[PDB]
Amino acid sequence: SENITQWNLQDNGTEGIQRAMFQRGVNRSLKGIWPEKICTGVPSHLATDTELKAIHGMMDASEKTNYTCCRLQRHEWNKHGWCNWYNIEPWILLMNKTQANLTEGQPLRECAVTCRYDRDSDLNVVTQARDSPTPLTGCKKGKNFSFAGILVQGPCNFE
Ligand SMILES: *[C@@H]1O[C@H](CO)[C@@H](O[C@@H]2O[C@H](CO)[C@@H](O[C@@H]3O[C@H](CO)[C@@H](O)[C@H](O[C@@H]4O[C@H](CO[C@@H]5O[C@H](CO)[C@@H](O)[C@H](O)[C@@H]5O)[C@@H](O)[C@H](O)[C@@H]4O)[C@@H]3O)[C@H](O)[C@H]2NC(C)=O)[C@H](O)[C@H]1NC(C)=O
Ligand SMILES: *[C@@H]1O[C@H](CO)[C@@H](O[C@@H]2O[C@H](CO)[C@@H](O)[C@H](O)[C@H]2NC(C)=O)[C@H](O)[C@H]1NC(C)=O
Ligand SMILES: *[C@@H]1O[C@H](CO)[C@@H](O)[C@H](O)[C@H]1NC(C)=O
Ligand SMILES: *[C@@H]1O[C@H](CO)[C@@H](O)[C@H](O)[C@H]1NC(C)=O
Repeated sequence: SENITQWNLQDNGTEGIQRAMFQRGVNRSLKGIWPEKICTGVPSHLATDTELKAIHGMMDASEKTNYTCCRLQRHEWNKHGWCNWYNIEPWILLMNKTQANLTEGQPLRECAVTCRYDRDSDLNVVTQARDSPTPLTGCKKGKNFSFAGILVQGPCNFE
């Protein structure tokens, strides 16, 4: 409940992962699961490409891996993983389930984080989202939201 889960949503309008997702027909790819403690210093365990590829469906945000694995996946382990989950297997298991739920198209609660306001469609196209509400960035006031196609009135989509 105390852990933020953020992910990316497709958009041909955004340079980087969002466009790569649009092109590959992926609607949502996990960014990370964030507890409150961040992980300064040398990791307990150094994550290997094989362990990171086990988070099936998660696309790397780095152009330099053609938006596949592992830069982003490795970064999340280094910045939020080791110091909080102590061992790689439980983390991988959790990252893979959240991504699986994302891939099923149904996240518990989708909630805008950052938009790219598309003037041509009078829509706040959502680039990143999370499981809980948060202050927005780049979302025009009173304009409708586009969550990987799905049209939603508010920033969040529940309660
Ligand atoms: C929200 O985010 C928090 C992080 O802040 C997160 O909490 C963490 O939860 C993980 C589990 O998901 C938990 O990790 C365990 O830590 C204990 C020690 O406290 C370990 O024992 C566990 O490892 C397990 O044990 C193996 C080794 O131990 C022995 O070996 C045998 C045989 O292998 C095992 O069967 C036995 O367990 C035995 O004891 C390890 O090698 C394995 O990796 C195995 O999994 C876990 O690593 C952390 O303690 C929590 N930390 C905090 C700070 O809360 C929480 O899940 C998040 N929740 C949500 C919903 O997102
Ligand atoms: C993935 O989705 C399923 C289905 O929405 C989640 O399962 C529910 O979890 C709640 C806990 O808040 C339980 O009360 C329900 O019993 C579960 N429902 C079903 C149908 O299993 C699951 O928690 C999600 N997993 C992750 C990792 O986010
Ligand atoms: C990047 O991935 C896509 C889809 O998997 C592919 O069409 C493209 O050729 C890849 N490779 C490079 C080097 O761009
Ligand atoms: C990862 O989840 C996928 C579904 O995306 C499933 O094929 C596999 O069982 C899961 N792997 C692990 C390590 O649990």
